[PDB]
Amino acid sequence: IIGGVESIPHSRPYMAHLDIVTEKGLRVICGGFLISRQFVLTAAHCKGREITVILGAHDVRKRESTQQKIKVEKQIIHESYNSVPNLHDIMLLKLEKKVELTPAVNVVPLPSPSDFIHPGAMCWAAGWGKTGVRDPTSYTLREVELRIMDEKACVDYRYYEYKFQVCVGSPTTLRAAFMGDSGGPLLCAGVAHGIVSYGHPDAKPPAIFTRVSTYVPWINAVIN
Amino acid sequence: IIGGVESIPHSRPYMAHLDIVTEKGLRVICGGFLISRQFVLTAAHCKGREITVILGAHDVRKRESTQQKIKVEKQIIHESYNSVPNLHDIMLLKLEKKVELTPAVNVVPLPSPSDFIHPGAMCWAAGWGKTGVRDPTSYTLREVELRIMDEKACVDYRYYEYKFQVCVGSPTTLRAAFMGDSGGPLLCAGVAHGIVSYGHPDAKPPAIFTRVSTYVPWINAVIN
Repeated sequence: IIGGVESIPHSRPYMAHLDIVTEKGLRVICGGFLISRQFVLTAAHCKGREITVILGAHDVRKRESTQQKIKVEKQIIHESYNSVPNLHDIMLLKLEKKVELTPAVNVVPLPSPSDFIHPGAMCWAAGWGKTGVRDPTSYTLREVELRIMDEKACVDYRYYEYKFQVCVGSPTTLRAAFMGDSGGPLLCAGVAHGIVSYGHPDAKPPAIFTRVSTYVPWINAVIN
Repeated sequence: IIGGVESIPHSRPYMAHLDIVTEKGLRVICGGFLISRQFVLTAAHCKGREITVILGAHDVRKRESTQQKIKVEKQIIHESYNSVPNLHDIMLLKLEKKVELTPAVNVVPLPSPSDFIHPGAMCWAAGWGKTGVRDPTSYTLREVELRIMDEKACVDYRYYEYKFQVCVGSPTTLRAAFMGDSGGPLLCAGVAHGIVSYGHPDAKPPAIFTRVSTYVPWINAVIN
């Protein structure tokens, strides 16, 4: 997270820190969010060989008595995730067990498929990702308040796809999600409306977030 | 380390685990070895923006009683280290503090400048690097027994420069130091004869270690 603040420990109890081993045996991180006692949402680009999910954390370098460390049974990738347009960057993780729902480890609400988030809202993104374009990932959870943009802010001024994707972040501040933040939530009035997906190599706003609203029907179909 | 075993915990008190922030804000590892209370030996390729040395470790993901975490003040890379021949791949770390010498944290002898290692000596290499070509780095120290080769084994069968470099490992075994083991000791007869420098991308033996003997007169002029 670029430009933001240290979170209050345990105040975002849905937050999932992902330890991923990639196919070529690289340890990589991603974020994610707990939406049921068994399912973590994250970004399909956070695919690996093996994933361990750490829940209940603040500082993942420390062996905090709230933490719950579970392995992933399944990685369920959106069946239309192309890996060039970056489109449909959403994945469900099935956990090996159910979590114990506790004050420090609990679920986040998802929208209704009718809920769309407007341009001009100010939302919160959180993660253990890089705090700079050349600064390393964070061992403690960080947070940043970001503004939902118009489609014009990412289209004719870049890239996109609006039904599926949110355009987030005003080029008037270096506030961003970055590397290692991926698959983290975007919260808007406490609801998971976005997933950190991608942006500019230089972290310059705006960035692209998957639009949770759209995929709620996919999410329910797989989970149920 | 590929094809080795866990070490017995704390049994190699010279061993340093290096935690490196690269100039692009990436966290990498290397190995290294304690030669005096203020200086650690390692590879020149293990250069970074910022180096944290952990002594007294076995499992670097636990906060073990024996550990001393110290920052590096200076990185002194050999004055003729090029970055194509990969020659002169040796670096001194000047520590911020002097270390406290304990049962778990103490120094390894250096050869005398007249002490060459022969072809056919049996030596030990230790590290926290990858345990296979596609397998992740190791959280606990591993070690492997390696066989010092004749020049022929790395020249007409590949690469080399004999005065400054050792060929290590028979093509009879897949035993190897790999990614993350860089900058670790090659122990022959009590004494640190080698530093893990480089090899083949398949990690197929033989590999190349810096010949410590040759660099002693440099080491003493820098430290002393």
